[PDB]
Amino acid sequence: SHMDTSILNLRYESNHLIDLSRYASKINIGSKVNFDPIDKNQIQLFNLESSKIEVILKNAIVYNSMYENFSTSFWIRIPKYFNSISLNNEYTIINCMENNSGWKVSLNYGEIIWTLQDTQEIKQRVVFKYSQMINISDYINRWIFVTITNNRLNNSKIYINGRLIDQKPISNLGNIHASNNIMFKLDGCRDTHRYIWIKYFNLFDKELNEKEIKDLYDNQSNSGILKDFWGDYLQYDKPYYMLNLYDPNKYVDVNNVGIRGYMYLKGPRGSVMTTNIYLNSSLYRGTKFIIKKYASGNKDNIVRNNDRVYINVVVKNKEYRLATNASQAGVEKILSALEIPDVGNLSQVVVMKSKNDQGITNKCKMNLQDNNGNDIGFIGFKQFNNIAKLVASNWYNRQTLGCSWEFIPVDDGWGERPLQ
Repeated sequence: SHMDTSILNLRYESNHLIDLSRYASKINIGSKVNFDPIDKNQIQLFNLESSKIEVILKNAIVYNSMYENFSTSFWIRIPKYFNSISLNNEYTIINCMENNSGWKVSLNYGEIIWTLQDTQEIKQRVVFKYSQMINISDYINRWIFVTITNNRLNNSKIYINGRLIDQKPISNLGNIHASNNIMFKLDGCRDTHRYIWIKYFNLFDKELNEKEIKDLYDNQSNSGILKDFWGDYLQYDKPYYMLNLYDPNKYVDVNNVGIRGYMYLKGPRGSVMTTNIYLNSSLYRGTKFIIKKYASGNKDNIVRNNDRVYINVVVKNKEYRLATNASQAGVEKILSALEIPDVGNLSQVVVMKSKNDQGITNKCKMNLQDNNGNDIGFIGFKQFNNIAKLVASNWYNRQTLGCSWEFIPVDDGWGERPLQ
């Protein structure tokens, strides 16, 4: 029933970053652009002149109008601001301004900004602002879906993860004559170590509606592959610190290895800080988990939705197996960290599931099964005489955030120094 409204669809395909739209606009990649080795649609731009991508627009789609509606969408991952040199330093990242008219995306401390300017210097801005004084952020250093829409008779709107954040009137702007090119480059950034990650840039020749935006968000989320906390693909054989979303100020520890010990949650996490710049919960706490292949026949190390795996727990630089004896009384089966040669017939197979909904991105569930494939239940926790022990429980399966987890690898955009 439809029309392709995407007039620029920038994707990595067949070994190159290209425009997939009918216009096939030309792409000039600079010499210091980094691509993620696992997902080549993920592009890293540094604070360097050669870290840039320029799109040469076909003339038919250069914006020069008093009336035409248009939108843009992309994903971005912005490292934590670390130093006061980033306060009050708006810097352009996606530039389609020519002679002070056009559009641009810029960033500032805790901000993503869209600016429109007409040929008579009338401007409007729409702004997403996120805090760095917050225990756990949905936004700092995590993949964010941005969508900006513009209706020349009323409002410009910015959406984040499919949700409307800010809307401002633009009907007083006259002719907007944008650039013949789009420059993806950090422009005016005083922090020499600043960078961004970006992916899936699109332009559209209409004002996208809410349904269209949510569909783009769901589609581009790649729900077939599980994600880590930052929004990158979850991997096998990669150590992760654990976050339980129900109890986000607690971390995972072990009270003795073996079948008479147990895994548990304890807190508080403690804080990471730079005065006036950030104050957040420490993320590099507790015993690391490593996801191990069991049933998957894919020969990459990406964790897919519904993969059956084992979970190893790292204690003193040695791996143990997360397991339980499902015969123990009561619905909740307490998890222990076992010597791998000693697991025997104990329950240890975990079904990994992505959980995509309207809350924080990148949630994962872990359904423990016995050796006949019967569900023992989702991994969460249960308070036993004031100790929050990790359990597998079919109580979750009949119905929450107690059984929702995120996997946090060390990342330079977070900047925390592990204690050990």
